[PDB]
Amino acid sequence: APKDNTWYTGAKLGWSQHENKLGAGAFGGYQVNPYVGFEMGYDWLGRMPYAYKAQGVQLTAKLGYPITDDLDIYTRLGGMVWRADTYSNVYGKNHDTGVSPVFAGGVEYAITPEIATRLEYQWTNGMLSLGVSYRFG
Ligand SMILES: CCCCCCCCOCCOCCOCCOCCO
Ligand SMILES: CCCCCCCCOCCOCCOCCOCCO
Ligand SMILES: CCCCCCCCOCCOCCOCCOCCO
Ligand SMILES: CCCCCCCCOCCOCCOCCOCCO
Ligand SMILES: CCCCCCCCOCCOCCOCCOCCO
Ligand SMILES: CCCCCCCCOCCOCCOCCOCCO
Repeated sequence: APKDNTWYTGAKLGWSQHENKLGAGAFGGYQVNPYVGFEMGYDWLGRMPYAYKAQGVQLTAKLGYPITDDLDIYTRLGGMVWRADTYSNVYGKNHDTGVSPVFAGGVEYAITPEIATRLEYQWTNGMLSLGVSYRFG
């Protein structure tokens, strides 16, 4: 994990489920100790051919543990404010907003002290994503 009392920022590519949606996101966080950090994220998803767009902003606690010196397993839990925009040909544009709990599980690999990648599955009550972050130290 990032050094205690330090910040990080990252970006991701995401995918959820015919129907496939792809998009991207950004996140920023503050690490307290090797097991606990907090993060704020923004992600969007768009429907791929053969406007359905969704966006969400979230704030979560991130709890993790080192599987190895370089690999952490982690979970995130918190809330998300979302917006989904639609485009119909009959009814024009539309959108709905909501608030929901949000969860995630993932693995993060510290490539260098400054750079880490992550692989995550996020769900609510899913979206797979790959990302990279920069640790300010
Ligand atoms: C931005 C995409 C990131 C996706 C990479 C995650 C891939 C890593 O492996 C995770 C496990 O593989 C899961 C497979 O996808 C679900 C399969 O079934 C879907 C069709 O019904
Ligand atoms: C939610 C946006 C989608 C995420 C896009 C991925 C972009 C990843 O971040 C790129 C790396 O960060 C930028 C670096 O700072 C230097 C840029 O040049 C300076 C200003 O002109
Ligand atoms: C549900 C998650 C809520 C999000 C948590 C917000 C976390 C709050 O901010 C963390 C960043 O603020 C930094 C702390 O102050 C510095 C502490 O003194 C340093 C040495 O112990
Ligand atoms: C999804 C997996 C992530 C689950 C998060 C784990 C929660 C983090 O805190 C666990 C408690 O921290 C204690 C661990 O360090 C100590 C162990 O014993 C010492 C060496 O043998
Ligand atoms: C507790 C559930 C709510 C989650 C808190 C998130 C609160 C954050 O602010 C939400 C309002 O801000 C609007 C977001 O759109 C802009 C985001 O940043 C742009 C892309 O990088
Ligand atoms: C103590 C280690 C940290 C692990 C705690 C993380 C807690 C994670 O679980 C939260 C509960 O998960 C929510 C699941 O319910 C919704 C599932 O999807 C709807 C059916 O397909």
